[PDB]
Amino acid sequence: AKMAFTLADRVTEEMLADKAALVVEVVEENYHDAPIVGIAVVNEHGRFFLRPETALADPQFVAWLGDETKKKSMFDSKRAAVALKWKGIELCGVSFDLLLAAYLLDPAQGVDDVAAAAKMKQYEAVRPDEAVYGKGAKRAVPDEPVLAEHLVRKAAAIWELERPFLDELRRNEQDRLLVELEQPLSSILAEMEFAGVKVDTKRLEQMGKELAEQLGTVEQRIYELAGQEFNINSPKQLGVILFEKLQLPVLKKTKTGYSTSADVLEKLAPYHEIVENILHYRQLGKLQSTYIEGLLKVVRPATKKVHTIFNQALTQTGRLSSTEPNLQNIPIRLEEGRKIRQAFVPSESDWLIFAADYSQIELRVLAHIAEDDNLMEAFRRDLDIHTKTAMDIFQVSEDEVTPNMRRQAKAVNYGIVYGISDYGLAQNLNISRKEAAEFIERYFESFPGVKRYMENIVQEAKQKGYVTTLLHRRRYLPDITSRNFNVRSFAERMAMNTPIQGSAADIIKKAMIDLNARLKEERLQAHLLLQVHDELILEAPKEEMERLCRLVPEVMEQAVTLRVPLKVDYHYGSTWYDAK
DNA sequence: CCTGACTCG
DNA sequence: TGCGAGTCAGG
Ligand SMILES: Cc1cn([C@H]2CC[C@@H](COP(=O)(O)OP(=O)(O)OP(=O)(O)O)O2)c(=O)[nH]c1=O
Ligand SMILES: OC[C@H]1O[C@@](CO)(O[C@H]2O[C@H](CO)[C@@H](O)[C@H](O)[C@H]2O)[C@@H](O)[C@@H]1O
Ligand SMILES: [Mn+2]
Repeated sequence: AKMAFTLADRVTEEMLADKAALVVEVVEENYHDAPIVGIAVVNEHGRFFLRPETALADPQFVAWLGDETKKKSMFDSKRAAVALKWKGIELCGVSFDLLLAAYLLDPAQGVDDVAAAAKMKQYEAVRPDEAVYGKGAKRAVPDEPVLAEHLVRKAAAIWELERPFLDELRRNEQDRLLVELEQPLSSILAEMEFAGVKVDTKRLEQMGKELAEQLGTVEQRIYELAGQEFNINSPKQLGVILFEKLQLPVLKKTKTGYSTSADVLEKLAPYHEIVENILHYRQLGKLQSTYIEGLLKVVRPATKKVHTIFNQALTQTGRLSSTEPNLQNIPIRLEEGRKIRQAFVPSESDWLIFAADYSQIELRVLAHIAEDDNLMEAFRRDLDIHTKTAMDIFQVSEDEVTPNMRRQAKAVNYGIVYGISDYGLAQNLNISRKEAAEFIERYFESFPGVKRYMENIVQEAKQKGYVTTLLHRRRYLPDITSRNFNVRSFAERMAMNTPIQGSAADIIKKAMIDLNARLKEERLQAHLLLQVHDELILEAPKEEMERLCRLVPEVMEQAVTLRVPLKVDYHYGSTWYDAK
């Protein structure tokens, strides 16, 4: 009662059925240009293991991999597709992805390997990757016999688990979410990641040289003001300087000691001008370590491109995340940091960068879901709640509202709708707690629909134990009925936010699928490069800008039909920076 | 390896 | 005492 399989030395016709569980093993966490250590195939005819050098050089196997009519069931097909792209091979026909299936059933399980998915169905005939490859410096590919069995067992699990997972997804009304959204999206993300984004290293490097000089100046200035030399990047050392040497008041403490957070330092500005210099130093230091040095470290020298990896099965709300490098958190709020974007350029001769951003996205989604008359009316009148809130908070006229003021108001708007307390708001706007409370109270008096929705969604979560999004994404909240006030409150706030942020994620994901389809149909050369939660970034020859200015906004705005209209802002230019 | 600092949505 | 993320230097 074990698991017999074949360790083939050549490709046979039987292992090329029109349906099978396929394992194309890429052990390196970052699969870009990473080695494929082994292949496994399980179908109606049997179980097979193939060495990469064998299978990938076989004309029939390569043809099979690229045959869309030959359906494959896998785990993390994007990892396989990309790794194969780097090997010059195209993968088609992926009909089921166990990773995405597990992710949709319950994001909280943190499924990261076949074994973890299998556990959801009490399937034991497979071991966890870590148990096979090892941890850290001990991580290595085992002897062929061991490797082969593992890959085959993972293929066997995928083969036996497909039906059970599709079954539970259907019951949860998430089967289409998988097959028509996440899986198609996965292929689109694979293309985006492989294409990469070109970097102007000469300019980036020059920026780093100049930035290093500015840092040295701010650094010395800080020591001068402190009357002592110390490690500014050490909250511990900085705390001694600020709260022990300079005697500044302690406004907050964490479990390790005095807090030197940006919020605390800003509140200390009236006492000593050293805190402002420190804030500036930390800003510049981050740009240098992360957006200059860190970014240069991941640039592929030969092409000057960076290839991020969009984790599609990680966030608890359905959003994507971006790693090594994270291209979803590149500076833009402050002018100094924003310049880093001048280093992100088109990959071709006379191409340009085109960026589209959903206007007040989650407020529009909230209007729809909460069905708040006043909020829905506002969007039907095409108003800007962020600007309006800015006008009130700063007590200024619309024309006076600066981009930075709107941004601060935007943070306030979402903080309030998502349950910020009067304490939190008073601290953020450094204003009276009573006034903050009044502002919040008044805020919901104007948007009574939103208030009741938030109260109802919390009660619903307590009764059902989970919340859902527009396209049926789900998130369980077991802590929602906890005895502990803190534990419970956090769960209640998740119930308030997840459905909104999650539905916003559903929308942009559908937009990406529709756009990719529209682009291909019109044979446009324009292609997606990045997704930044509620914005899409593309590159395309200058001649296509005219079409994009209409095609991109239209597709994104028509992705889904809500009670309120969806609006998209867009721009383009020679660099990401200019796409403003 | 952990915090706490910075970055973005 | 709003939510969701990732990377870095210092300990
Ligand atoms: C910045 C920010 C954003 N979010 C969530 C919810 C909004 C989405 C999209 O961000 P965006 O700045 O475009 O917001 P949008 O409302 O789309 O603003 P624009 O009209 O696009 O400028 O991310 C948040 O929770 N807290 C924040 O401070
Ligand atoms: O291939 C991405 C996919 O793999 C998982 C593990 O199943 O994450 C791995 O790869 C990521 C990208 O390099 C790393 O950030 C992560 O540390 C590594 O375990 C999934 O989480 C992800 O969806
Ligand atoms: Mn937006």
